[PDB]
Amino acid sequence: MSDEVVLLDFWPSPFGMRVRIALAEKGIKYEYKEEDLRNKSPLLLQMNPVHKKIPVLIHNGKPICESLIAVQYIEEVWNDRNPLLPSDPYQRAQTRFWADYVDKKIYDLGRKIWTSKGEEKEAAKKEFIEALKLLEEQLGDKTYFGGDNLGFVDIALVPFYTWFKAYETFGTLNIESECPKFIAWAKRCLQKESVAKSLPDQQKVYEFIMDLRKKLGIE
Amino acid sequence: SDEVVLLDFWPSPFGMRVRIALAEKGIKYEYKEEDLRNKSPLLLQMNPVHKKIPVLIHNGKPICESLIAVQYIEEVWNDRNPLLPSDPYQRAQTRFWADYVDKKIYDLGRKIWTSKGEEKEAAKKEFIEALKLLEEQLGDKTYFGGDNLGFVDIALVPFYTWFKAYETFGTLNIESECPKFIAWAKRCLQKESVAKSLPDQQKVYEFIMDLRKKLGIE
Ligand SMILES: N[C@@H](CCC(=O)N[C@@H](CS)C(=O)NCC(=O)O)C(=O)O
Ligand SMILES: N[C@@H](CCC(=O)N[C@@H](CS)C(=O)NCC(=O)O)C(=O)O
Repeated sequence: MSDEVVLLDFWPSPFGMRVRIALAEKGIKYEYKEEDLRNKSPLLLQMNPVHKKIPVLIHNGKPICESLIAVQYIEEVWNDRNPLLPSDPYQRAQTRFWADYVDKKIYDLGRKIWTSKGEEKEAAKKEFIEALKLLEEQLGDKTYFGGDNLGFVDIALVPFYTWFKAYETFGTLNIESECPKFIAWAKRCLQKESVAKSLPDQQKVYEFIMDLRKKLGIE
Repeated sequence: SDEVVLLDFWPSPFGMRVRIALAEKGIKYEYKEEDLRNKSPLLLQMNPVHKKIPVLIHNGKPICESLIAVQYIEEVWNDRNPLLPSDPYQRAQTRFWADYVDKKIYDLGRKIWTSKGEEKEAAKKEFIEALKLLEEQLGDKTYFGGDNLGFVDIALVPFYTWFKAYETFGTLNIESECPKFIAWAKRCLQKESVAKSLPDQQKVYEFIMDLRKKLGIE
């Protein structure tokens, strides 16, 4: 346990939650540090000069930025137990692909859903559900995306669950009707301690988004 | 006796990445040109979710997204010519800067030759900032990879072939702002793996000019 591990994060961030899940799942004890992104710390600005974003994993004093890159780092350094990625190069390529798909789609469509109006919002909604269906489809059978254990794609994707209430309310939308197997999988993930301890409740996230929409618009 | 096929489109920076990576590893492969305005049935089957090139098809199985396909190449032909560092922290950083390229270069690039106002002026600003950031992250080591071509060189140098177009349409001069950058690009172009893979800037400019007019852009 001699290693020093610090996580710069902000509690409702799905990207931060990824790293939270990955550390828990590996059994890595760490110091969590909360950032106020409207007043970023000098430490965060020094550790992430390029993007000035969280999460930032700091390991023995050295920063690793971009959540999924941090998750692969965690995987490659603490690789003695609990593989979060397949060892077959082709299967690994594919879990990289779907994790990447999550990065491309979910947060951005998501943000469009709760910020935009009219057809822009209407289009964001359709794409959002297609994206989830594709993911749902790739899950198919399997307990988790990673097969029998939590994997890279579960880690990448399940934090967004905590944002679903906000999507649904501001989006005028219902994911469980459209993608029942999806919501089932999320719920299975929430039974794993590494996930439950890492994710905030949808309600707290909703309120966060609500305070954030008012500080912007439309309502 | 591996079968290797590359679905690609000649002026694609993303395709060039895979082109360079295969050359570096000495992998013999079949190149296959796609008309992105009439995508083949094969491409639609191999890349159903994004419907884009490049697609690396290895023993019949597809790998989509260029830098993912480069890591695949690296991990499978791991026998020699390492394209990524072996150290986890260094590999993380290499991944970070390749990601940085993916985030910035192509998109600012497109804004530069499509957008109009001080949107264009903004794009031009960010574009040069990005090149600067990459520049100072470059040594001088000979390459981003150190003494050899690495992941970030592969990720980045294809966009060189787009520089003439960026400059002529952006009203811009990269070698002014970033001479160390342009010098590196030129060192890269001396590697034969880079040279076979990249078309000429003129060829690309002409592509973008015909593409630019067949868009509504004046
Ligand atoms: N690509 C990044 C995205 C991280 C991100 O967007 N973090 C947000 C919080 S949800 C942030 O730090 N925004 C900071 C600022 O631009 O306000 C991840 O995978 O690490
Ligand atoms: N993220 C992708 C982007 C690839 C991409 O954008 N390829 C282009 C050519 S420049 C394409 O296929 N565009 C297809 C479109 O016309 O639908 C890469 O790393 O593989």
